[PDB]
Amino acid sequence: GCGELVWVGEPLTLRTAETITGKYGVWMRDPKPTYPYTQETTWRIDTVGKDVRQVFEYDLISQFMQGYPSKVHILPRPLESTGAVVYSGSLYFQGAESRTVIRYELNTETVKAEKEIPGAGYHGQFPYSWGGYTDIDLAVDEAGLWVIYSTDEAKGAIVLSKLNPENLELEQTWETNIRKQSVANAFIICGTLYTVSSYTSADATVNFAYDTGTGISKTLTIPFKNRYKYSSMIDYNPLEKKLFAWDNLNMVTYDIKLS
Ligand SMILES: [Ca+2]
Ligand code: NA
Repeated sequence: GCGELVWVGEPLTLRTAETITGKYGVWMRDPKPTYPYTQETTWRIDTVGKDVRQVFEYDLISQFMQGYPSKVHILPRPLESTGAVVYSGSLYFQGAESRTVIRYELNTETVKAEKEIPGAGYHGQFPYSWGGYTDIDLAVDEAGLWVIYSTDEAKGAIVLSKLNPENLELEQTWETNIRKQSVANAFIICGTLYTVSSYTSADATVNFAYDTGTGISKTLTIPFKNRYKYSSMIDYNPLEKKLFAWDNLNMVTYDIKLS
């Protein structure tokens, strides 16, 4: 069932990167797995550097946690930052030094669609507060695929658009009043965008909400712990109903509760 976020659990570390290449990154599972993948399949991208192309794929959670990848994909174009997601068999990622979102079908290693996010800032215009070229952040929730960004028209306030997952068309767009550069990251649960106050503090909070169904913005004070003091990626997985994050080399997951 769906509801408002009311609680976040303690971060649990599932894997720790062993080199500086993985100081920041993105790891994820597919909330709508398709053959040959399952809900155990995990993908990991270590995103430090300027030619990020390697995507580590693990058939089993045990392999993700303790072993080597079962497959490495080499993306056909370098990827930007930590905002990518996997949805219904495709990796959705942002091309380096662009506002282009790319749909890369994992089982065939084929680019199926590319879309400029209209008006979106990129490459350090509207990052989250830590920087990292985090201008464009994809998200999956119970209703499918979204993108979080900003524009000059929005004066840097978070904008979110629902995306067609097949062709990347924008279906609907909402504008919040939350300065994107003022929050550490964001994610969407049940159609509500939530933000995190700090990427360094052990005593951060989920501090704002914007409900796309009602247009209402709220403040919140839900505790959120950055166990390792540098969270570069915070996303929601609607199948597991958990937050997935990357915090200073560590791939972590948080339980949640909804009303
Ligand atoms: Ca996010
Ligand atoms: Na994302």
